[PDB]
Amino acid sequence: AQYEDGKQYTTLEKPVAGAPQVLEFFSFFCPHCYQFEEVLHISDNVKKKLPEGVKMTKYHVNFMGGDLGKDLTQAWAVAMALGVEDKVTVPLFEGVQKTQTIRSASDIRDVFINAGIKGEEYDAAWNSFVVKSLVAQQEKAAADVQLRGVPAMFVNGKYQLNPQGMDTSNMDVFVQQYADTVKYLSEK
Repeated sequence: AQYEDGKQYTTLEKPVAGAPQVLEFFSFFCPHCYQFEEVLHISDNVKKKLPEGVKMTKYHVNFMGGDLGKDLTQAWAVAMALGVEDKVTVPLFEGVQKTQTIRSASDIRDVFINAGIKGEEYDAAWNSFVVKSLVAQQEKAAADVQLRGVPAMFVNGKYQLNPQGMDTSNMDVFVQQYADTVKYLSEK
């Protein structure tokens, strides 16, 4: 076939019921994730080709960057609750991997403040139980799927994108292939 298990994707032998339709995992410490967001815009090109009525979900993970990594998962929870993902993703990535100016929860906070979220609103979000549950969800979803690496995308709790098995000579061709694979898996 043109799409083969073990080539553009792999199948979870332990499928996950009730999982989000399109589920992405990343870390602000993850260098391919940086690429995936800033250079490739994977998520947006996937969305562009997905059917609609398709919910797209993106989660942060704890297993990179120790204490800061966990701080970042709580911050991403804050971002999700406030709906401010698109004003913080880039400065978080650049603060972690480019400029090296994020070293504490307080520096993460600065990114939000500078993006215009109010101190009060941020701290209230940070400490809220809605955010707690939202951290729980991120962790549960990673636990549910054997997650040991990022970036990672899962479709319907059944299929895992396998980017190693796609051509990388051309970034645009890589993205199209990636996104078309998601669409294919989606319709399976």
